[PDB]
Amino acid sequence: MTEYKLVVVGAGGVGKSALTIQLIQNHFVDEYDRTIEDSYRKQVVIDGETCLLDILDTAGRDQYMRTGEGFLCVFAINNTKSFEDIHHYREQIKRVKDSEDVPMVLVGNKCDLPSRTVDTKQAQDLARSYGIPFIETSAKTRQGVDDAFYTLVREIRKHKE
Ligand SMILES: Nc1nc2c(ncn2[C@@H]2O[C@H](COP(=O)(O)OP(=O)(O)NP(=O)(O)O)[C@@H](O)[C@H]2O)c(=O)[nH]1
Ligand SMILES: [Mg+2]
Repeated sequence: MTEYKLVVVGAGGVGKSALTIQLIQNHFVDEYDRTIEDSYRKQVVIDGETCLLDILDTAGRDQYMRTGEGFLCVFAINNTKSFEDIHHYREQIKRVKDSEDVPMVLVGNKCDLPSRTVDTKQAQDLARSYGIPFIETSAKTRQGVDDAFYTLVREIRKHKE
């Protein structure tokens, strides 16, 4: 069996824990519990490949940062600053990995909310510059939660080629 080490990064409160908890335990946590360094493991079938997902839910670990094979760079569509911080998280990932091509996926969370300040056009333009997919998600309605994590694994498969 193949293991995939995934790291979820992003500014505080964008929904990193809610996205991971939806993927692992299939429910939406409505309360805001401040995360330190939560880890998770889960057996799933992705495109027919049985694989283990080792997921670190970082706070807004250098071990997971060095061992991480793919990175979910998450922002909230109602949080302009979190979208701006994406550049800083990507630079740190490229720094600790010393690679200009690191498997990443850009996630715009909280797309169920009507208080948007980051347009879909902005995020797709940013993702186009990075050469990474962009997924709109809602941990509340579970929209795009599977697609976000599964697309990251496909990006890892493409990188391992
Ligand atoms: N409406 C809505 N609320 C969401 C969504 N995702 C998370 N939230 C809410 O936003 C708050 C923060 O979510 P959380 O998962 O804790 O964010 P975080 O990125 O893990 N925070 P931290 O970096 O401090 O650990 C919670 O109240 C949660 O219910 C979403 O898709 N839609
Ligand atoms: Mg958290």
